[PDB]
Amino acid sequence: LFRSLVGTSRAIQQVRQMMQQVADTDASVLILGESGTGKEVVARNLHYHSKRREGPFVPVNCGAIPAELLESELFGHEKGAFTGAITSRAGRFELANGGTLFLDEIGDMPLPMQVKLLRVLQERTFERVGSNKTQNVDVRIIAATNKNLEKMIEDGTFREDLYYRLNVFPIEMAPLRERVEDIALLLNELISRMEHEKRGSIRFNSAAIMSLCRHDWPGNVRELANLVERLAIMHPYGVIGVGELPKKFRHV
Ligand SMILES: Nc1ncnc2c1ncn2[C@@H]1O[C@H](COP(=O)(O)OP(=O)(O)OP(O)(O)=S)[C@@H](O)[C@H]1O
Ligand SMILES: [Mg+2]
Repeated sequence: LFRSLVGTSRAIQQVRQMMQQVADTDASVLILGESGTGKEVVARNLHYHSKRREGPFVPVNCGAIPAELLESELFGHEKGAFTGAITSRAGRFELANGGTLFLDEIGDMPLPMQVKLLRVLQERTFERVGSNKTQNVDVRIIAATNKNLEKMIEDGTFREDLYYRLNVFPIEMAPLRERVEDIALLLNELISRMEHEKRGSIRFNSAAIMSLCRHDWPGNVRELANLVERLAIMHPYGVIGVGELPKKFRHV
């Protein structure tokens, strides 16, 4: 379903309270933060605590999709619309109807698609590729990004009108290095996940934890999770001390 946002930091306690406020509303939510800072966790929780909780949760990875197939991927197509179209699609939007659409890295959505997304947010309608059957769509938008959208507006790479439409309820995720007090609790959570799934077990002694609390965590919680996995393989059911950490994680 959805996992919980572990932590005792002021910043994370804020996020939970903001989540509870906006969740069972239909406001568009924009979640900002570095890679691996729990942005999808926040999005999934928002959904399953929402009026749409029994509806579908439909991700769109704005980075991945090739722009040639992008409009098609998001809005579907009747067959004939272009080449090779001999089986048809409802787009990610139609698939999300009565549910939540999670736009992962909205900063990577190309300008022409930003315009079409604004239409959905405004007119709540859309066109399948090559069609004129203006179908209506009933989705809640949650978007996430690690980019500086306001700068992109200035650069002309992101639309101001879309921005103000999407950024009704922003939620900022603090990077791990700004919430180091949470690292021990995160470890406990990550190790407990690992045990539940028969994938191993470790624990960290206080020396190791101190050193981890001084790490920069450019990959944030996903990097933290990666280190836990690796240490469980190298030292199964072992205790991790400063010496068992890789050199880049030692800070003494
Ligand atoms: N506060 C948290 N409590 C528990 N698990 C967390 C927390 N923050 C992140 N995680 C976990 O850390 C991993 C990465 O979190 P995600 O939500 O996928 O990150 P993200 O911000 O969406 O980064 P990207 O854009 O997908 S790289 C997942 O396995 C999450 O379950
Ligand atoms: Mg993600």
